[PDB]
Amino acid sequence: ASPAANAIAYIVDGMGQTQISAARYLNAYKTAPERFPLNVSPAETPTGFDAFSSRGSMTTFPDDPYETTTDSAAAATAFASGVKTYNGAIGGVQTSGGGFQRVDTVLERASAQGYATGLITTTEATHATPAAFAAHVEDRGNQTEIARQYIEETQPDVILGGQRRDFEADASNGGTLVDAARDNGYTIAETAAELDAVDDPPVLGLFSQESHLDYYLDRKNDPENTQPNLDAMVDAGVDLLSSAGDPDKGFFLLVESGRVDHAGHANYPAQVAEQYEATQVAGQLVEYAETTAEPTFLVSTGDHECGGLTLGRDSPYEVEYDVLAAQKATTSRLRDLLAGVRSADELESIVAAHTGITALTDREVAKLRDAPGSISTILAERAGIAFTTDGHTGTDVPVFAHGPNAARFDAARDNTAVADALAAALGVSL
Amino acid sequence: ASPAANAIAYIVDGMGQTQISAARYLNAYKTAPERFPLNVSPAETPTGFDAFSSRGSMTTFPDDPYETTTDSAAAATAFASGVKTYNGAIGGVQTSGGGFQRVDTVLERASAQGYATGLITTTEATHATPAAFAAHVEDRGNQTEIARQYIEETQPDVILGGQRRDFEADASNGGTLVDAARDNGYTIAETAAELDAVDDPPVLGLFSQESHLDYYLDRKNDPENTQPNLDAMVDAGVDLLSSAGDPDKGFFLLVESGRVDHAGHANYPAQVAEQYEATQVAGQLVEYAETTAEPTFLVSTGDHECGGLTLGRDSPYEVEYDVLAAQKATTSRLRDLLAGVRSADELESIVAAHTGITALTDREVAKLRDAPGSISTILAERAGIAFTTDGHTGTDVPVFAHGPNAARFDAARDNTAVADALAAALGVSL
Ligand SMILES: [Cl-]
Ligand SMILES: [Cl-]
Ligand SMILES: [Cl-]
Ligand SMILES: [Cl-]
Ligand SMILES: [Cl-]
Ligand SMILES: [Cl-]
Ligand SMILES: [Cl-]
Ligand SMILES: [Cl-]
Ligand SMILES: [Cl-]
Ligand SMILES: [Cl-]
Ligand SMILES: [Cl-]
Ligand SMILES: [Cl-]
Ligand SMILES: [Mg+2]
Ligand SMILES: [Mg+2]
Ligand SMILES: [Mg+2]
Ligand SMILES: [Mg+2]
Ligand SMILES: [Mg+2]
Ligand SMILES: [Mg+2]
Ligand SMILES: [Mg+2]
Ligand SMILES: [Mg+2]
Ligand SMILES: [Mg+2]
Ligand SMILES: [Mg+2]
Ligand code: NA
Ligand SMILES: [Zn+2]
Ligand SMILES: [Zn+2]
Ligand SMILES: [Zn+2]
Ligand SMILES: [Zn+2]
Repeated sequence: ASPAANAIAYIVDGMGQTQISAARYLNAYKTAPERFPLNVSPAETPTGFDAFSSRGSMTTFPDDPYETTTDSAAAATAFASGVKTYNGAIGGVQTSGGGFQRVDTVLERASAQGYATGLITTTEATHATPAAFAAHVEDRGNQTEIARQYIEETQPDVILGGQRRDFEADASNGGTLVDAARDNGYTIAETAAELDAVDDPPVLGLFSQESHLDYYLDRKNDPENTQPNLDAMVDAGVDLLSSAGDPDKGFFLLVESGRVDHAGHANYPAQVAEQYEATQVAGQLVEYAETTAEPTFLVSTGDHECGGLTLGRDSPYEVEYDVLAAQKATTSRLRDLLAGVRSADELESIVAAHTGITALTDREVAKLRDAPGSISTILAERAGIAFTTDGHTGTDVPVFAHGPNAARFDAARDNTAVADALAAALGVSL
Repeated sequence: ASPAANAIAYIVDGMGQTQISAARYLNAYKTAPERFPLNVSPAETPTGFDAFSSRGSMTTFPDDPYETTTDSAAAATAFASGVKTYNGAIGGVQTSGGGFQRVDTVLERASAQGYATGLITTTEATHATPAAFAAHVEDRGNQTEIARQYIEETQPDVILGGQRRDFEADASNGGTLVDAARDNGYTIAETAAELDAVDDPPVLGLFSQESHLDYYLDRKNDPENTQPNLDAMVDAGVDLLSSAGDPDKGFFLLVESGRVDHAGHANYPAQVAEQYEATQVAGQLVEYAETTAEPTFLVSTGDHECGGLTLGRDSPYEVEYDVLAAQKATTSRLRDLLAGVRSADELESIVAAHTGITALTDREVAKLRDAPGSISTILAERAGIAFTTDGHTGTDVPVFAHGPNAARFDAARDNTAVADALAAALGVSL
């Protein structure tokens, strides 16, 4: 038998060491503000990543003609297939002899051996990260072809994410890809309630009509939101992927917290809270790995850092974590809440209902009256954090591993190492 | 006997994971520009830090009444004594019962056991990092009292750094502290040549009259510079600290690359080249550790990150490493070279002689004519890197360990862990 019965790749898209540290601090502040920051010590307050037995660093560059910093598509193809590729490539490489060539993925190989397989993400289900594990396209933007390959070709047992619109494209016969999915035995789930109601795999969960699931703060705090949180999707997914039989053939699972990246591109201070949810899910995964009858291998990393986040802004040696701890709505939701409001008292009331701000300045009122999306800069300034870019940055990022052969990650590794480790754990070739 | 005969703490002041990554990339570009960035993989081009058998992450916060981000003094007191303290404290803590109280350091304890001891840095010899290992003061700015304690109290066998001015202060009797040092058997070395000429310890090397040693690019490229590089100071220091006798009692050594921090405060792109020298020295130290008759324990980390460096600026997924590779002089030296030059051709000539820039724009000419120190921003823009702050940032930083019990650092640790590890390695209490 192979070293592990189950293998899980957990990608936090956009996570570098600064996002992780920001969330470590936030966690400590929320736990015991009086003790803070003395309780930030990992000896005092273990976080979800600290539960991983090994950690190292990982280089993230692509094999691109122009860009030195990777996109998600290139990085995920490395995680899934163990090869470097160009930015925007999904599940293949550009060859000098023969144009685009598909490469196999660890998911496909695990499926061929009898492992159950899943993809779970907070982004559109067909976005680049999960797509590289279960589809092959020259351009990551071809999301209806990615959906067609999920349903007609690869057929993962669990697919959980956003954007039902992709699956409303035409199937190769009959109706839409939702129809094709039901033909193959899939239950379709569109809300958290419907997911909990699922009684048997396979499952196609599509929790938004278009675009990504809401950001973590908005899922948690918006009473109208019907989407599951990442912890609930993982819990549902692992139960559906795990069945008596095996015992050497469990499952391969991709889990992605995908919107840390989105918050970075937007320069939204809620990137920290998104990372907080992501780190909690890392802890959940270690807890699961320790409970299993047969061994479980876990590997977790960021695809690249996004936003150039720094824990400090301009000059002072202080960050105001209370601003981030008290924030109950992201800038995306606050833009909607503040739209068309002109009165200072009403602007102040809305801000106060969803953040720790109790008094706005006349200037902050003018900014929000003009453009509610300026609340992101108001909050970043009040927190004392900064972003340098609306793009990705080229830093090496942390990698974490747990389970058999996890100590091979107590090293600097390349991102292609993820695919090699997963393949070794499941005992497959490529 | 204890686990190790020799222990070395190597602090890179201001180093976070982004500085390390920037230098990894720079190294790969200098090695094989045609292959770049594919040769950045740690499987293709090992760097000095990759040679360390274990790595983890380290929290850096102080126990300060106001600041959440550490200064060097607080972090070094943690590294040396295993306790958290306030920003600016050297070798002591503020107690609620009795004001400032000294705490013992690993250096003092190792000395009491018979280990030879040294301090080697590119900063002023009495700057906060080395001071915390060999002095005790309520305020890091009291550099003449730190010098007095080095010479009259702690007496490390090797002291190498900058700023002879501190040692020209009055001794408790007789002349100056240089006189006191010679009274105790020290040879004084003031240039690289004089250091090489030293035949027996103890040695007090002071390579600048005032302030720090020059930045690495300027030491390397300025024909008038008479200062030793860090590799040469370490080589000299290790030979002087190591003698037949023991074999269980070798030496404890603090080594600091201290000016990565300075470049961060200045937002100088030469922070990357300074880090490149620092990573090379990390490799040198591992090479040494592997050669020793008896075991050698090494631990290396940053005290905190400085500057909010990001590998990307504004938007693009590209950094231009050739700009950093071709830079032969820091902004500090270029300010002197360009001072009072008005002619466009002459400005362009000077810039071209010391960088990879071959053509300036009319605008860049205007900036340099106005204020030569603007070359730092010209270079950061041409490289595509960015800084967010002229201060420290609060991110966790990498830690590296090698030798006996190095795998205890394959974990998230607090900065106080450094002192505990060093004490365990040398077999001392506190
Ligand atoms: Cl098996
Ligand atoms: Cl196909
Ligand atoms: Cl259904
Ligand atoms: Cl936000
Ligand atoms: Cl506030
Ligand atoms: Cl590797
Ligand atoms: Cl001993
Ligand atoms: Cl004293
Ligand atoms: Cl002398
Ligand atoms: Cl510079
Ligand atoms: Cl250039
Ligand atoms: Cl610890
Ligand atoms: Mg197996
Ligand atoms: Mg993604
Ligand atoms: Mg089950
Ligand atoms: Mg300042
Ligand atoms: Mg404050
Ligand atoms: Mg010993
Ligand atoms: Mg220092
Ligand atoms: Mg010797
Ligand atoms: Mg952009
Ligand atoms: Mg370029
Ligand atoms: Na490690
Ligand atoms: Zn990404
Ligand atoms: Zn992105
Ligand atoms: Zn420092
Ligand atoms: Zn500093």
